[PDB]
Amino acid sequence: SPASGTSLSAAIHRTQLWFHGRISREESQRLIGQQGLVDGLFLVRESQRNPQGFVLSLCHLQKVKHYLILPSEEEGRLYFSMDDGQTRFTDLLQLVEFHQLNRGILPCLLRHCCTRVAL
Amino acid sequence: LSAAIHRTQLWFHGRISREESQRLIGQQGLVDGLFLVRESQRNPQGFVLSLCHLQKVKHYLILPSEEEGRLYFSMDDGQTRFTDLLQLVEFHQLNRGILPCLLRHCCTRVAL
Repeated sequence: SPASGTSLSAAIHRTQLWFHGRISREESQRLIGQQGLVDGLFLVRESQRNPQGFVLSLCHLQKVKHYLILPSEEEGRLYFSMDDGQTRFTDLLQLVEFHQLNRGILPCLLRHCCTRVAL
Repeated sequence: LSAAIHRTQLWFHGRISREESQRLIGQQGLVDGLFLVRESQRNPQGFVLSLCHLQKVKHYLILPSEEEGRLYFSMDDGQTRFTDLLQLVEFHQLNRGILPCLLRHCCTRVAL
């Protein structure tokens, strides 16, 4: 189905089911709406550029809201943060686990998926 | 040396009742694909997958069998087999199989 030359590395190294790659904002709102538009439904997607990073798309008050997750580089390592480095995470998994019980800058908690295929 | 160190398999609730599973799922919104796994209230070897679909909670029995003396778990009389409950749940996050919809979010366990 994917175009010739597409990277299949996800077969080797598992990405979470809530991680959806380079889908558009509109597509993310369609997907979340399909799951019922209840508080805490979410997915994470990639922004290739402008800014380079990820987007957490989250349902709150029956609206899908979009939060930037941005990389910083310190000492040859990357860290990820939504609040300009006040709270930092080694990867998207750690960020999601934190926000399953802490709101931080988000308006509500993220829901759990609970397994190795989806946190 | 303590269950507080690393709490795993939050989708598994141990010995809670059928009624409690419905209360928990209801409190969380009756969303399609919302689920948990628990022990059967009635047979000592069984487990139950409690899953919400179309605003109704349905309960699917998971039973142990042996093949060549090796153990597996199944909801469909051994047509689809799993090494453990985790493998069964992860499979049905990708394939509906005998279920009316995919497993998506879980209710997490209240006990440690």
